[PDB]
Amino acid sequence: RLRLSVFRSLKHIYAQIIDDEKGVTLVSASSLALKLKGNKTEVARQVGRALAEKALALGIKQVAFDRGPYKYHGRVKALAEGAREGGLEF
Repeated sequence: RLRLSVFRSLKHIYAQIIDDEKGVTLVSASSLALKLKGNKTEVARQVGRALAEKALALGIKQVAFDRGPYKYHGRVKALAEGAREGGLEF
């Protein structure tokens, strides 16, 4: 039941794939983190694919999306496809 949590401040896109069985953060990917400092939604996918590629490395297939105060915006979108296109299903 790994719970997914995507954070976005302004120009920083992040996704934290935690374990919702035992509070355990396993994977965390970010566009501005790895190196890519261009757009936020443009790479957002590529960020979700690397994330989903990460989380996947653990075997995280389905996730619990409970970002919280995060309205379905662009980032979470392109990022969510990445994460969902890569392997995660939340």
